[PDB]
Amino acid sequence: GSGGSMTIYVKTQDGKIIKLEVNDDDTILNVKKKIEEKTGIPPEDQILIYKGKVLEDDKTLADYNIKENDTLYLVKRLKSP
Repeated sequence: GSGGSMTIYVKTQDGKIIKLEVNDDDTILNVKKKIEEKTGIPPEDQILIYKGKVLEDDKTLADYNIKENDTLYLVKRLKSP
C-alpha cells in the first residue's frame, strides 16, 4: 500500500503490535521515522531488534533479510514514565 510494498510488525514492551508498510530498500532510520509517525517516539529514542540483533540506522531491511510478516521489537532508549 501507500507506505510500502511489504508488511512487517513492530512489537512493543506493553504487548502491542504495530503494522508497518515498508520496502526492502528502506533504511532502518526510515523505518524508525515510519514508527515515529505511528507512535510519536523520536527516531533517536528507538532501538529496533530483529532476532536478538540491534539494527543499525544506515543499513536497510534487505541487509538483515527482514521479510514479509516478520516482527521487529521496539525498545525505547530512555526509560518512559
